[PDB]
Amino acid sequence: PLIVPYNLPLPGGVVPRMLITILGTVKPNANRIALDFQRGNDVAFHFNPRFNENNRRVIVCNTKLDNNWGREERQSVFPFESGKPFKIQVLVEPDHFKVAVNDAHLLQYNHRVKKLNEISKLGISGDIDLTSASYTMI
Ligand SMILES: O=S(=O)(c1ccccc1)c1cn([C@H]2[C@@H](O)[C@@H](CO)O[C@@H](S[C@@H]3O[C@H](CO)[C@@H](O)[C@H](O)[C@H]3O)[C@@H]2O)nn1
Ligand SMILES: [Mg+2]
Repeated sequence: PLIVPYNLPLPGGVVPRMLITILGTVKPNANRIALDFQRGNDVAFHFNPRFNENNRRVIVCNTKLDNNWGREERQSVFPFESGKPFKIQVLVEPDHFKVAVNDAHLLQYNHRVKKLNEISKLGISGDIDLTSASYTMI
């Protein structure tokens, strides 16, 4: 078990066919989780499950450039549950990130930040017990 917030180095950034796996358990009374694929201070891909935005559960995705959030993309399919173990897999493809949770496709996020080999850190934060974070080439 790792302490959050956690930084996973991504030296050489990301590349198509790279699969990033995040394993953890949602805390009781969770409010939010965040994955931040970073290029320096910019956030190429922010993946933000919100457990209680107006008594609604929603996943918010966005990009932060020069400290300004862009236009959100939202997903109401919500596979995470307080108290339960999860696996997030982020598959890098040429035109988008493809996200699966617990082996089920969840969403895609088109690349806004185009320099993938400079997205050199993944930050993992929020209301989880983080077991592990790693990647491979499939
Ligand atoms: O790491 S965190 O989870 C996090 C860290 C510490 C405590 C809690 C969470 C975390 C989330 N955030 C951001 C990020 O999620 C961003 C994505 O678009 O959304 C904004 S809220 C956004 O505000 C708009 C007005 O400007 C409003 O128009 C819009 O409707 C509404 O969605 C978030 O504040 N930064 N850090
Ligand atoms: Mg497409």
